[PDB]
Amino acid sequence: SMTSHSWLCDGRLLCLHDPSNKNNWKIFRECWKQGQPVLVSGVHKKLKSELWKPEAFSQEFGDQDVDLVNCRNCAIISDVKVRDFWDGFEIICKRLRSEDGQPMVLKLKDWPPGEDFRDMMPTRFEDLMENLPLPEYTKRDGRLNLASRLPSYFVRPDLGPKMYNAYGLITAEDRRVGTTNLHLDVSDAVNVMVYVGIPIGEGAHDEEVLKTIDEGDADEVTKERIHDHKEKPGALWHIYAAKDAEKIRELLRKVGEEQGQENPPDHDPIHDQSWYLDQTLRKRLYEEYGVQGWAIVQFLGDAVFIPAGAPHQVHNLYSCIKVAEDFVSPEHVKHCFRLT
Ligand SMILES: O=C(O)c1ccncc1
Ligand SMILES: [Cl-]
Ligand SMILES: [Cl-]
Ligand SMILES: [Cl-]
Ligand SMILES: [Cl-]
Ligand SMILES: [Mn+2]
Repeated sequence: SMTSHSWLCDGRLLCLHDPSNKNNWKIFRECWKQGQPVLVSGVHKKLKSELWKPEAFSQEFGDQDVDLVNCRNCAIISDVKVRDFWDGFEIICKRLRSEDGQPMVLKLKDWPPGEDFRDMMPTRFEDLMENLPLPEYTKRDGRLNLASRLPSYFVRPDLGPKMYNAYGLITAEDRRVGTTNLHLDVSDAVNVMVYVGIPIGEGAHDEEVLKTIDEGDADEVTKERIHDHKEKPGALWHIYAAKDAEKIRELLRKVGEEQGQENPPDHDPIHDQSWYLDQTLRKRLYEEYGVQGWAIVQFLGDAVFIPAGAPHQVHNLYSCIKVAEDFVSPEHVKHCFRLT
């Protein structure tokens, strides 16, 4: 039967089932006030699916100049055409290659650039903004979005949305690597998976995806979404409570020292955005510091709600297109205040 919601992460994570249910807020707000992330499924079914394909982005915008990042080693690939990224999104043998002759796992950096998303893509913008879940929190003018309502004593988010476009990580070695390293944001965000590209060429990569999710510490209810409903999984997230950030900094300072980094006792390994917590570091965080995370698999059409100040990392399993809107909820407004 259709239900309003379910739980993932053994009851620690709310999953809302209907993105346009006008009563979602009553369930949402109790979980959110406690600083938990929230998942809303089914957003893809509300969108104009033809607007969110990699072929359309290449055809319409292929001639713009951009930089990419090699996810395996962090190297910048400078001043290439945005078609060089998109045409290899799903066809492996079209990807830029590294010195070793392997097809590279790439991230498109800052595209569309800064705040130009609405000017460059006004139909996409309309399609996203009209279908975001919890609209009183997430729309630019929502009754519970304080973004446009706060003085300069608060850090206000840039006008979005932001696009996050990147290939999936492939091999056993890539299991220890991030699409996006551990970092925190001073605003709230809703991040929506609008497209998951399962490749072809080396299209027999189904089994390393299960070992990544398994070793990623994903729950049994989450593994059932693959094997029973055949939903497409895009990315593996780890998110931590805002209250645990300083314990995460102490660990990463200790591990820096152990690896002979030379860093002042004050420097911020979260703000550096230089760490991905692999199974070894996540186990050590739990055991030595008492800190437990939420391991979240974002499928096509899942919306991930990210509490302000909450450290998070993402590991794309397959090539992903996602779009995120920043907002400022009353529940978390402390995290963007500039005093005390
Ligand atoms: O690459 C992502 O998916 C991402 C980047 C930054 N914050 C959240 C998610
Ligand atoms: Cl558009
Ligand atoms: Cl709402
Ligand atoms: Cl990063
Ligand atoms: Cl908080
Ligand atoms: Mn982020």
